[PDB]
Amino acid sequence: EFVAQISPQYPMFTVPLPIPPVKQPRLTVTNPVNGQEIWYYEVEIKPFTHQVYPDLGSADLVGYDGMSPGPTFQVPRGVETVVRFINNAEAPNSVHLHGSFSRAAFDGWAEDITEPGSFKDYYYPNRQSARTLWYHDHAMHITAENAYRGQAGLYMLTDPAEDALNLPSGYGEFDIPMILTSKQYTANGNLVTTNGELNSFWGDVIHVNGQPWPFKNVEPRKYRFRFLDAAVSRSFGLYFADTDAIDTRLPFKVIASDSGLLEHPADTSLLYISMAERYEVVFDFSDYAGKTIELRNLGGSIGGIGTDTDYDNTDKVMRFVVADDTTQPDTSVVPANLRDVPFPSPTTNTPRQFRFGRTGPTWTINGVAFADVQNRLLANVPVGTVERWELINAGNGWTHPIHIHLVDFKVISRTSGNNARTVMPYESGLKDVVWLGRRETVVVEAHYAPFPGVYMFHCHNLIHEDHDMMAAFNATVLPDYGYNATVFVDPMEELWQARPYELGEFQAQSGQFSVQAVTERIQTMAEYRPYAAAD
Ligand SMILES: *[C@@H]1O[C@H](CO)[C@@H](O[C@@H]2O[C@H](CO)[C@@H](O[C@H]3O[C@H](CO)[C@@H](O)[C@H](O)[C@@H]3O)[C@H](O)[C@H]2NC(C)=O)[C@H](O)[C@H]1NC(C)=O
Ligand SMILES: *[C@@H]1O[C@H](CO)[C@@H](O)[C@H](O)[C@H]1NC(C)=O
Ligand SMILES: [Cu+2]
Ligand SMILES: [Cu+2]
Ligand SMILES: [Cu+2]
Repeated sequence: EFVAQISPQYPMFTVPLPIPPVKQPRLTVTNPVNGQEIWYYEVEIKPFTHQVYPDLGSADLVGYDGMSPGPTFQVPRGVETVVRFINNAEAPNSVHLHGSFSRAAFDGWAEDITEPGSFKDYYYPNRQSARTLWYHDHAMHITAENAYRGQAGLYMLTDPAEDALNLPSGYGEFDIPMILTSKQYTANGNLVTTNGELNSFWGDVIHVNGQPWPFKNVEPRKYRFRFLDAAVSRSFGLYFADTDAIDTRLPFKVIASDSGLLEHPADTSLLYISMAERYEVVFDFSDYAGKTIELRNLGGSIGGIGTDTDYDNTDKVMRFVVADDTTQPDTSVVPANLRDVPFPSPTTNTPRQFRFGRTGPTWTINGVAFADVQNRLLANVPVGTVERWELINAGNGWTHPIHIHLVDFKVISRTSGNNARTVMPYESGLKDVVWLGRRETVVVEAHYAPFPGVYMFHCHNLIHEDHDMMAAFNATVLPDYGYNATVFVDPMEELWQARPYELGEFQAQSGQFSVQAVTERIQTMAEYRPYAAAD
């Protein structure tokens, strides 16, 4: 059962999968504290036109560096980065680096906005385990439309220790980004706006890396696929099938979740993935030489876990056309032992309860909306504490992928009121988003560490998030804690606020954008030592 497609008919599987280019830093600045190099980047948020339908008009987008997806960052563990996000668009922005324990003022607090004609310098630690992060807009009440129109990109945190694992490698070669979105188009090929949608924006056109229903030519060997659900509201149940046997699911392995590698690969033939979740998959095409393998999406609202509307072609994601032979021998492997996962110390303390539902017309957490400044701070947790949170969806009529900032967490338990599922094998490691499917209650366990500050948690269905399913917690310290905590706990701290710029000095790379000015600014930021407590 599915609904007729609304968007114009598209030429299925005729356009190759695009690969976002790697973003290169402009320069490096010596950290005056420790003498190590900090990589500095400039990203310009700007409108651009993109022809999605070959035979129609074009779509109006707004993206990081004028592309969508934004360019891919590739940063080694231990190297701090500063990214200057320059707003040259027409709406405010707030960048969230999802997956990073950034300080509160560098984390994308929804009120911490940059207006057009201003920029903000974000200072990132890059100390956590190798993982696929992503960076995307988070501006209050306009997050769905900003993300939908193109403000999302990948940020890979790498670790040379994992290179010894000899997994399939090479960005855009055998290590392939798979950014999933679900959108809708007008009869003339422009995007249909999410504005006015207060329930969920499902979309009827499935994209990978910004392209509707692409294909990729692949060799008959192993590939690493980095899946991200960057959709506004659509959740997926991904499986692979030979086009000659479209209903036989082909096995694959999940090797990583939001926060990094699993302890062991999880043998999988169906991957549930909801908004903002990342899973890394290895698929072996070697038994399918000369065949076409279709990446598909489970119907019936993700097999009854979700409520998503299904359309004529939302069961299709993309096609892999497998060559008869490899160019070079495949010498990659998937080891049985991937890593020691750094789970938090377990706690017996009663889980803190959070309920995700509606209060009248508004999506809420414990009956509160983010707009409610006096009531949105729902938890105080001393830094260093391990807490379990019980995340409750009592409803059959919505589902909610919940994101908690700052932390990595372990999924402890899931109970479905429909008896649909419990904890999945690929939820065995550490995560930062967890899907509350229909009538699901999930307990997660997290170390609220190592940095004090006020942070968000929310549903990552961006329609729900905007109206208004988002709250905050404060990871607290005592007054004698030190570490310059006083200037790093408040996300709106004036020191770190956006600053105005003139387009001339930006394009000329002078004034505030001269090497000297950038150097002085970054060296000043570095002296405050924001990430020292992790060292
Ligand atoms: C989130 O938790 C923060 C603690 O981790 C808390 O910051 C603390 O706020 C108190 C009260 O504003 C400050 O206490 C002192 O502040 C000035 C400075 O001397 C004094 O004049 C006051 O009389 C008071 O004694 C703490 O200094 C401050 N701690 C830090 C590390 O900044 C935040 O207020 C909490 N945020 C929210 C939104 O609740
Ligand atoms: C706090 O920041 C100031 C100003 O940048 C710096 O001089 C000082 O060393 C920092 N102290 C700590 C404990 O990080
Ligand atoms: Cu996110
Ligand atoms: Cu939700
Ligand atoms: Cu968030």
